[PDB]
Amino acid sequence: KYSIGLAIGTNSVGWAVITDEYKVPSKKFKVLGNTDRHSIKKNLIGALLFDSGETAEATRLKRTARRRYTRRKNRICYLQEIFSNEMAKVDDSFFHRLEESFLVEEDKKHERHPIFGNIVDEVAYHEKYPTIYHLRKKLVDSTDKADLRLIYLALAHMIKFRGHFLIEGDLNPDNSDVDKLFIQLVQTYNQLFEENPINASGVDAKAILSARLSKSRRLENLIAQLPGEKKNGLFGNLIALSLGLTPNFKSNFDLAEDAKLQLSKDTYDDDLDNLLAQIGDQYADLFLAAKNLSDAILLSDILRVNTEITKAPLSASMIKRYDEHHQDLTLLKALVRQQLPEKYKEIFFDQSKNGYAGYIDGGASQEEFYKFIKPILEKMDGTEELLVKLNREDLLRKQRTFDNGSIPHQIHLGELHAILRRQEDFYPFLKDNREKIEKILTFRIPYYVGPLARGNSRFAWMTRKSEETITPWNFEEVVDKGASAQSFIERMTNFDKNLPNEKVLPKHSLLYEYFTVYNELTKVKYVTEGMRKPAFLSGEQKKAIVDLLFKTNRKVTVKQLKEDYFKKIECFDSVEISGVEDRFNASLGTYHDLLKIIKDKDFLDNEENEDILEDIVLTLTLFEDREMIEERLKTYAHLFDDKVMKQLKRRRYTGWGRLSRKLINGIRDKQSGKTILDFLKSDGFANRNFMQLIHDDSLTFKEDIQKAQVSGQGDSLHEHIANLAGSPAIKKGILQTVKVVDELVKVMGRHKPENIVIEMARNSRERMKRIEEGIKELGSQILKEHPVENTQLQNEKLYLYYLQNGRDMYVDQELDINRLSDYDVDAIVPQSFLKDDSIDNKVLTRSDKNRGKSDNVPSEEVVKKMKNYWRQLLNAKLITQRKFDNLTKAERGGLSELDKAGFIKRQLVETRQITKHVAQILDSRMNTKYDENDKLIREVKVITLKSKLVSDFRKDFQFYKVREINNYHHAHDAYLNAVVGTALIKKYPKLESEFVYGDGKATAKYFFYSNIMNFFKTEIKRPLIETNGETGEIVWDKGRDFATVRKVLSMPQVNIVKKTEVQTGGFSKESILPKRNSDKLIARKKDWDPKKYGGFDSPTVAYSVLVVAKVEKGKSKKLKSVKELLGITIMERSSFEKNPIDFLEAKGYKEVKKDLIIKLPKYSLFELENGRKRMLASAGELQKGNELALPSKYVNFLYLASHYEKLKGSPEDNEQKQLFVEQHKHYLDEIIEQISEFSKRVILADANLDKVLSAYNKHRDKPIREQAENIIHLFTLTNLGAPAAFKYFDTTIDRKRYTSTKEVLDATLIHQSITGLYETRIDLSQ
RNA sequence: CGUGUUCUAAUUGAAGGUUUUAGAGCUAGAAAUAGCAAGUUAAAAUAAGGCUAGUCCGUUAUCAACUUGAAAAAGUGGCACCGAGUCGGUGCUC
DNA sequence: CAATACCTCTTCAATTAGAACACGG
DNA sequence: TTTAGGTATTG
Repeated sequence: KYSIGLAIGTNSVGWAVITDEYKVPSKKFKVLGNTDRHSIKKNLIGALLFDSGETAEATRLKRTARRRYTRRKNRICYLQEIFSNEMAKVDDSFFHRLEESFLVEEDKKHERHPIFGNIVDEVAYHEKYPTIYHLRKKLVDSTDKADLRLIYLALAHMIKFRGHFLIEGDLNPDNSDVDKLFIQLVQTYNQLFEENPINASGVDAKAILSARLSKSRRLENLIAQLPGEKKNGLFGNLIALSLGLTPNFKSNFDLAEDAKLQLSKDTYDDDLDNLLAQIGDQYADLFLAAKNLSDAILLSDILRVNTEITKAPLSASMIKRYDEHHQDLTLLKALVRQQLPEKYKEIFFDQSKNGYAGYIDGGASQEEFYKFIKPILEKMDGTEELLVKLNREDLLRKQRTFDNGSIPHQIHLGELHAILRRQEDFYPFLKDNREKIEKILTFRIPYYVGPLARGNSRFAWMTRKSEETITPWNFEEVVDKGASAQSFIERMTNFDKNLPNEKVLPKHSLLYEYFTVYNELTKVKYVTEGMRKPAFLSGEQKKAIVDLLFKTNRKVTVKQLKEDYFKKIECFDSVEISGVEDRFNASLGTYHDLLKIIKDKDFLDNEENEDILEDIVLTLTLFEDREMIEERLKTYAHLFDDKVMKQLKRRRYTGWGRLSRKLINGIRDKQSGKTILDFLKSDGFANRNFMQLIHDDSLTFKEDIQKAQVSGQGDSLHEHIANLAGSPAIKKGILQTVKVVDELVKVMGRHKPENIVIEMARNSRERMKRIEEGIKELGSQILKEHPVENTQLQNEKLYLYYLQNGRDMYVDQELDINRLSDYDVDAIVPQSFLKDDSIDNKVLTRSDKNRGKSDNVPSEEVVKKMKNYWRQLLNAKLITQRKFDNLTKAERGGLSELDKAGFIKRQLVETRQITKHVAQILDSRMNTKYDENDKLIREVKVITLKSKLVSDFRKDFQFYKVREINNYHHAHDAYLNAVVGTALIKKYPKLESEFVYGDGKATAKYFFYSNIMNFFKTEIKRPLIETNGETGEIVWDKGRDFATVRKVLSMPQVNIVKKTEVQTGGFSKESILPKRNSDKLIARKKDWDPKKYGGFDSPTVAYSVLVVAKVEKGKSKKLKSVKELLGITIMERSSFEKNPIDFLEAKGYKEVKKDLIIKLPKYSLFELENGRKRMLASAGELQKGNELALPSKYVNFLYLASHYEKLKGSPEDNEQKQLFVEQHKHYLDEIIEQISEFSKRVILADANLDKVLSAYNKHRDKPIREQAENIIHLFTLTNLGAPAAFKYFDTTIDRKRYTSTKEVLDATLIHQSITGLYETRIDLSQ
């Protein structure tokens, strides 16, 4: 006789229970435990809060990291295992010192000095070769045998930090001189293209190409010197290509299909080559000439140093950085001595202040130290060039800085190679292992290979040819690499909804194509002059149509049918076709795709070869990497010409279908012995449809399927709640709410509800890049003209201006950067139709009156001027298809009366699909009973509501919701949603299809919805009491019921249950604190004394436990008795459970009482004394446990007082509210007294409270809007949970935390329900 | 069907940061002190660590209590009424 | 004791897959 | 992107 309404949010879940007259019931419960009480009475409405659920994204980037960090450790491992024999010969302990290089001299086992043991020599190496990049030049240059331990020393370093694989190819650093290389291209292109010459013109190609200027520009700067060549003309692309780019010369050679080329991209050498043959072999020389330049320029940025001396340029730049520090370090210090020597300690000796002494020795970034000395360099004189260097960002470079990592790995490998080549003569073992050693630097598992697991990884999927250990060297052979690649993908791709078991067919499969075609053809009707009835296409006719027309054309069209087949074959001079649009919707595209590739039409037609064409496409869809693609294209390799095969690889396919293969031809109807495809070709008689067939009872197809949906019988609840497409947090809630219902029903005597009413409610650097790119494609200097910062664009009217590129969207005029305030944000589509605050639906222009009518999308006039302008933006990606299409809409007829009706509806019916399964799951769990007909006995209605019913209802009925005041409102919001949705479908059963779960003309529809919520009101002239005119049933009573709502709303006691959740996650703050004399510090590794070595700190605690036990005090070690809290940290927790006592004793608690220990999750609740209540938060601290049941009038009063966004109300009413603000303006004192009395009673943090009071007291003069909003601020001290910062108008009130758990220890412990209804109460004295 | 954004799940890379150690500091001066020279680099751990010993796994999800289960998860607590500062009383069942 | 006041690893690359959602045709 | 438990500091 009751109904349950619930609110499901990210962090909260609101529930309620309602009588037959919208009252809320009031039951007396039991209370297990030792306390005197044996029952308590509580209301039937409330909310269960919790911590927001957390996504796996951080955890995965950890998952990734750990797999990542160790592999790098492994590379440093293979060098040693290569080296071990020859290193012991040379040195016994070199490797041992390195492993133990970290340990303290006292704990050091071998000689402290890693490289040579001796103190004297190590000093020597460090001063001939002071930075490891001074050593890296030597052994790529020197032709004199060198100490092996220096050689390994070089090698690991490159391997440990190796360079990025963004670019894959081979680099011959014979490319140092760009000018020479470029000029050589001018030559070979002239020879190729005698007719139109190029003249070199003495461009500082090295100078032009070399420069930092943006990549697109340089090719422009180069073509600005040429005498009159087009940018995109053949030369231009080539030039553009060497510089990293993906130009296109398809337009100069008019290839039918676009021919795009990246040197960097893996698919280049063939790609040009696959292309190159197609333009003649002659050019091929031209591109290589281009690559050779690319190599010389490509590396240009790492070193501008003359190539000619050095075969190891990259390392050389670092030596250069070192020198350019030194003299600028002498000259700075020297200059400071020359001027302002007095302030010289701060700059160098003192770490704290960002001084150079800070820079080397303190936590001072390169950007933190450059902006410290900025005044000083400027203040100083004789420093002028120095200034220039810094502005360049070159002032005092360090060898490791954030940027490196635009160093490709192929010079780090360029330099590994030089060393081996250099010294393999001295040492035979290198030539034996040069390949291995290079392979260590070279080798990266691909993504599709996955973790090299052996059956123990939830994550990994690879499969093994040989079970021997995998080493970079043996890799291809051990891993079933291709097969593994098909495994990568076949776990993230779909299964048929109809058939769970069969994995979905790829999109470009011929069979889907013979299915789509034969299906769209099944319902073609045709008529001619002679016939009585227009009739279906016959089986003979369809096959004839598919074979002739479709197999001959990509697209088959209506008059292709009329004249090509009927006239040619059936000779109907003229015909009428009912079935189709201008052309058939499907096409036999894949059939056509192939015909071009292999040119054997009968082959495609032949049935026997048909499983090849699906295992061609399943392999062509399935794979990304062209080398990978080849492997399974060998299996069918024998038949085709070699020339085709090369062609075959290129046309890769994408996307996947929804239909399987046993469907389309998989299953056979028993009586008719035909599969759907069979059915589709030749069904009739009548030509049945896929949909039809799947519901033809006469047919077995529905029946057979029936088993398929059933198999596995669904899955248990979280197994299902964790597969719904949505927020991780939202799913957590979805679960929690059902755990509420099964109680609320359990509570209501296991009596199922009449109605269950559900609601759900609804970047800093992202803005920077999108603009960054957009201007670049646009090429405007507007970004240059005015620059801005990454922290600035959370303000739209600023941010919008940039996407619009400083021009009026509706006006074609430039914009005032400074006075954005005068201008107006305009939402393209009016808010009344839809509520959109997105960058997608907003625009900024001076006046929002130039778009057009208030009541429509931007006017035809607006589109005409700037439709074109809107294209530059879309291409720039400065706007979007959603943003664009609406903007251009008006020429689409804009918003029809049909459109408007649609928006007004969607405000009220929830179409959000995440809120659907949730609705569905309730119905399924709730209604299990089955009637004699297959039909379902729906005994609980489910209802989904949009927020706007309830949110508006408070606005129009004096039920205002103030979020800040109490955590209660989340619970009122079920109640309202309960009675709203119950009373709705008691007046309009017709809407039950829309509002409840289970199976032009618009203008009126607009009316039907807009006024739907009228009936509650007395005047809009409505009768007080509502009814169903059909059933003669009462639904509403304006007088009695409204009063009831107020009675429910202001109820003093609501159930508010912070979920007790055990803490999880990282053990402690990731930061590694320096060695300290503290027992707080945690030893980073099991041997490493943090007093000695440093450690972590700040461990989080998965749950605390009360030990009532004894410890010894004093020399006597007398055993006293304690009862304290011991938090068990998350490192510790695993250890605890194996045995607590042994673990507990270890801490030193003695004669621990085994039975007494009680696990306490974070957020546990104790009520001590006055009814002041507290939630555990950490072992040492507790949280505000109390809620404020503010009498409503104060709740109502404030909402108006804050006066949010001024007033949105209808004008006459606004007068009505205001007097009451100041009739009851004295209420403000009432509120403070309410906080003031309560704060004294429960919050119990007086030291602050006087402080708070005073702020209000001296601000009595200030207006209510000011004072009024702020009192709302002041609620923050009050609120359930943990202290945070807050202020009155300018006065900031710091928090007061609760610093020990002692006061809990002889107090009541409350273990409540998932609802707060059932409790068990524990008086802690013992 | 086409397209596009957004968000989620997985995999495989790069660059910094941090932490002890190694880069013979000197000149005075009994000393705290005070004069100047030096600084740019490397090694190593990078969740403690687990057994299934992999170039594997190690921060998501799920969690009142009590009886019971390995775990999953099943089982446990009268009703009415009048009233309201976090549930208080009444009558009834019991 | 419990009042104040500081601290909290970061920023980039590449590849697949699928909902969900909103424009067009 | 800011909270809200851990840390040692000062009165």
